[PDB]
Amino acid sequence: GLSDGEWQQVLNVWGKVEADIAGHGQEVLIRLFTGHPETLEKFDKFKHLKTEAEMKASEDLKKHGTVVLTALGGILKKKGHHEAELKPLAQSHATKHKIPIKYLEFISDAIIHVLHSKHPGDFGADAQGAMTKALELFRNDIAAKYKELGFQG
Ligand code: HEM
Repeated sequence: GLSDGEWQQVLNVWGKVEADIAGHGQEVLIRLFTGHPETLEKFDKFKHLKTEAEMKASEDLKKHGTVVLTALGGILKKKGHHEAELKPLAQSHATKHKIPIKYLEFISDAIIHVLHSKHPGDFGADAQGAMTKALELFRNDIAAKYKELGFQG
């Protein structure tokens, strides 16, 4: 996947993320649910949100949003030595949450969108680089385990 240099850039940028996980976790999820309204239907818990406003005005989402960048954070610090921590993840989104690989494709772009909005001007090309190749690795390894289980949908 990536080289040390790129792993550097990845955990450096994770730097920005750790300084405010609930605010970053919140804007990503709000990035997803408004950009792609159908992802919202997957959370019985949030299907009740109708506006952007009502979304920001929600502590539960802020909460959920911290569970996620905390679980990702975990896997990203492994530097691709995540089967351990990803295996458990692959089966729940596959079998119980039932989330399509494209929905994992969307949120990935939303990470990168989100970081440019919040850090416009110090999220450069090399960084953008290595963060994308790490979200791809993550995304491809899930694919791999989603294949294993026939989650064709
Ligand atoms: C991008 C990386 C993601 C990470 C790190 C992640 C992390 C997690 C974790 C740790 C849980 C709780 C434990 C479990 O149930 O496995 C969870 C729950 C869940 N995730 Fe994800 N998730 C990610 C992407 C997604 C996406 C893209 C969607 C939907 C488009 C999604 C939908 C859900 C749902 C529906 C649940 C359970 C709902 C609830 O809390 O009642 N996840 N996620």
